[PDB]
Amino acid sequence: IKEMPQPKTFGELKNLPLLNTDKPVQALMKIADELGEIFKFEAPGRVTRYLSSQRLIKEACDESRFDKNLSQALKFVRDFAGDGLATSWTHEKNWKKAHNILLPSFSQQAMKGYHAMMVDIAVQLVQKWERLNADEHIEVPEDMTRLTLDTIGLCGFNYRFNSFYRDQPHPFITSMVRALDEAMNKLQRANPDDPAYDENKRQFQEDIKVMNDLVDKIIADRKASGEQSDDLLTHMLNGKDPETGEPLDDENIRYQIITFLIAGHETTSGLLSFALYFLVKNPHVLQKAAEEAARVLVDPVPSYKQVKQLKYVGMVLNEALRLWPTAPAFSLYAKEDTVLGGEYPLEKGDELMVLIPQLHRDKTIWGDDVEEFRPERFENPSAIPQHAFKPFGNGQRACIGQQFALHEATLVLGMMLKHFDFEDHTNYELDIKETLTLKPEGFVVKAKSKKIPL
Ligand code: HEM
Ligand SMILES: CCCCCCCN1CCC[C@H]1C(=O)N[C@@H](Cc1ccccc1)C(=O)O
Ligand SMILES: C=Cc1ccccc1
Ligand SMILES: [Cl-]
Repeated sequence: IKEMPQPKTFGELKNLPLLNTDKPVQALMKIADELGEIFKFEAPGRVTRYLSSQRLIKEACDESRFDKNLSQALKFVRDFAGDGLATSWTHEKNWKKAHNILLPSFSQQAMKGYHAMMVDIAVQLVQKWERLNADEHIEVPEDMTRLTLDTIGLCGFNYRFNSFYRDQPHPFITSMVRALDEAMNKLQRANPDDPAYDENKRQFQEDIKVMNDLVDKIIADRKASGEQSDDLLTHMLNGKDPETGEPLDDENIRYQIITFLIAGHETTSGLLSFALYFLVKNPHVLQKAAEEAARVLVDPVPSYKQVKQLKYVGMVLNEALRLWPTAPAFSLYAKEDTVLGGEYPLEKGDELMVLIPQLHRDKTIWGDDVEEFRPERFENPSAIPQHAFKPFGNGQRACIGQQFALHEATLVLGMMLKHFDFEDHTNYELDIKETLTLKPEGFVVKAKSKKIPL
């Protein structure tokens, strides 16, 4: 039995002030570099343990011993995502019911049905960049967020946010972004009942109303028309859980759409932004990926089967997820008393945080070149030990969107590499903004068209 390390304390505030920063996940990564594979973190009225090693995370991923916990972050998001899949407890009826109904709509086979709608938004991105004037630049995370939000809107509930027609986002997106900001800001808000925050609370309730009104109206419109589309909303309206025999109620369908819209906006855009960042910083890797894109994408419009053929592009995306997993942590609780790693006794209910960027820097797994961007380290994935690579979470509570995110990102990155050469014209210094997720901030490039028609 070992006593685990703990970072510096602030008297009665314990460790809490360490997270009073715009970059708290990056702060925790530096603490993990100093303290190692596990450290205790205390705040008034709570304790958790941050895990960074594959040795310990492999055990945390044992669903017989640990289940998904709602982090305080997810509990605050639950005020607008409700009992949607990501903010529900495993033991809530609506978790397994929505899981059973939606799993077949998110399978690799299901991606064939979304492919045409994904191509529609991907072509809008390519056309935007084709239409820039000489020496104009691209705002990378901005355009990747326009694309990923519009893709899940069109695939989620056949709704066009038309983000490529705008400087200022659709009002729904303004409200969702401000609600996500309020949720994450509340993690570091001392005295949340101070009248100073009456405006924040009023604004939060207004933003919840904007999101619910749009989504509830589209659900009501669809039910009335009886229209059948190639979309998640159609699948959720037609679906019955084989176990309970029940469909989802309209309120839960709304929470699933809001959940999907948060994911589209926050996750996939970050992955594409980090992937392009790593490609422009590693020109030999960019060349190899561009050669594959040219070899495989032989038609004006990529096909579903061509996207599956972009093997090296898939490896580039996995290597971007390794270094900067855009959903950077998940939380677990001990189902029963148990000993972690032969060393750390835990009581039933004790919480763990998995610090995914640190797991992905475990030199015992990846070797001494762990900070290098080397997609080829994914060439022989059977050689990777269990639970070493966790950008999509764990077990039955893993990302339902994984096939959707990777299909969209592979299609889009493949088209970007087919159609343009890229220049890091500012020699951009990586600056990672933290919202629900991690994204480059201020990342800009210049594209030079290869003048290949669509
Ligand atoms: C349109 C894209 C996406 C959608 C619709 C989506 C949707 C979801 C949903 C519904 C869940 C909850 C699953 C459940 O517990 O039953 C989830 C979990 C998760 N997703 Fe995704 N996701 C997407 C993209 C991504 C991407 C690109 C990443 C990472 C780069 C990501 C990382 C995760 C992680 C880490 C979890 C587990 C969270 C936890 O354990 O607390 N997601 N996603
Ligand atoms: C998709 C990613 C969602 C979760 C990412 C977590 C993102 N947090 C943002 C701050 C650090 C990180 C985290 O470790 N927070 C924990 C612990 C915690 C609870 C209360 C206040 C501060 C921290 C939590 O939210 O419970
Ligand atoms: C709605 C919140 C959420 C959280 C983690 C992954 C995907 C969605
Ligand atoms: Cl102290």
